[PDB]
Amino acid sequence: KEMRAAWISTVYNLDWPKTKNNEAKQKKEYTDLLDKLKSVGINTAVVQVRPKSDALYKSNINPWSEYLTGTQGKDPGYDPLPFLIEEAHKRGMEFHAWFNPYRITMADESIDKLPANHPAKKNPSWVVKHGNKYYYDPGLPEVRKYIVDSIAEVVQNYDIDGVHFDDYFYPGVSFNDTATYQKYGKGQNKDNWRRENVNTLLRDVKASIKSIKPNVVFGVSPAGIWRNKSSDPTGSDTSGNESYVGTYADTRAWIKQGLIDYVVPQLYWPIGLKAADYSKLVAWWANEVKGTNVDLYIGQGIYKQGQSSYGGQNIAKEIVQQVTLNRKYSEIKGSMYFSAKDIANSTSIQKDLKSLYS
Ligand SMILES: [Cl-]
Repeated sequence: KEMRAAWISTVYNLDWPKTKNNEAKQKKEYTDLLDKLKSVGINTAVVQVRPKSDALYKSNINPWSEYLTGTQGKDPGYDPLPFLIEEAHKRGMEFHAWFNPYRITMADESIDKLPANHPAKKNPSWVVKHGNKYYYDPGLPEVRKYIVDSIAEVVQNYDIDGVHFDDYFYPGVSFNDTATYQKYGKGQNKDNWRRENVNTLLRDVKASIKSIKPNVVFGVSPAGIWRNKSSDPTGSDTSGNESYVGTYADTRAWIKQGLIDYVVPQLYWPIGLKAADYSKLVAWWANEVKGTNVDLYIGQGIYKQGQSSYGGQNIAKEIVQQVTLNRKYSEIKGSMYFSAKDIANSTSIQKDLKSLYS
C-alpha cells in the first residue's frame, strides 16, 4: 500500500509531548494526535526516539531524554516507548523509530554538564566540537559500533516496524577530525573518506537490524538535493545546498549499494521554485531509484504555509497538486509529512489529505 507517514518530532517538544512531567497527559496527547492522523489517512508514525543522544525509552546505553521532564537523564516514571508502539498498532498504524545518530548538544550547551553515565562523557575521544555544538565523530569505528548497538537495543526490545534516520550527518564542510583521518584514512581523499564513514554506518545499522528482525525496514531521509547539475552532470537541475558536499551524505551511493531499504528526500519547496523546483526534483529522485529495490517516499514540507520566515513559500496550499504529481511516477511509493502538528492544527490540511487518501 502507499506509504502515508507523519513525522512526530520530540526535539524541543515540537510535535509530542506538549506537556512535561505528566505521564497521563503525555499519553493522552499522543493518542489524540494519532487519532487525528489516522482520520486523514496517515498509516505510519515516524517518532523521534533519539532526538539528542538520548532516549524516549528504557536503555542501558543512553540517558533519558530531557524533552520528557525538562532534565536530561531524569527517569520520567514510565517508559513511553511501549505505549507509543502499542497505541499505534491498535490503530493499524506502523511505527518507525527515528534516531539522530551524531548529535550530542545544542548551541552553547556545556559538554561538562552531561550526566555522568552519558556516552560522550565516558568517551571524550568520541566527541568533536564544531562551532558551538558537539558531535560524535563519524570516522571512529567505536562511534559507529556505539550507534549500531544503540539501535540494536531498540530493535531487540521493542516491536518497531522500522528504523529511520533523518538528514543530519557531518555538520559542515569542515570538522575537526584530522587525527581520525590520519589514523584511519589511508591517505584517501578526505571528503570521499567522510562520505564513506557515513555509508559504513548505514551499512552496519542495516546489517544489525536484519540479523535480529529481517522484516524491520531501515530508511533515511536526506536533504532534497544530492548534487546540483553544475557540480555533476547527472545531478539535479537545481542550485543551493548539496547533501554530498555540505554534510557528506552521498544518497546515490546508499541507493546503488543497497545500504537502505527506503529513502525520503526532503522536497520542502514549491512547484516552480527556480533554485529547487519540486517538479524537477520528484523526477530526478524517481530516476535515482529506478531499477533498484529502494523504496522512494517524498518528504512533504507542509510546515511551509506562506510565512515570511519561509519567503512566503506555501507548500500546504498546494499539497494536493504535489501528491497528484508524485502519483504520476511509478517509482514513488508514498509520502512522509513534516510534521504531525501541522496536520493536527489545520482543518484545511486535514481536508486535503482526506481527499488524497479516501
Ligand atoms: Cl568495512
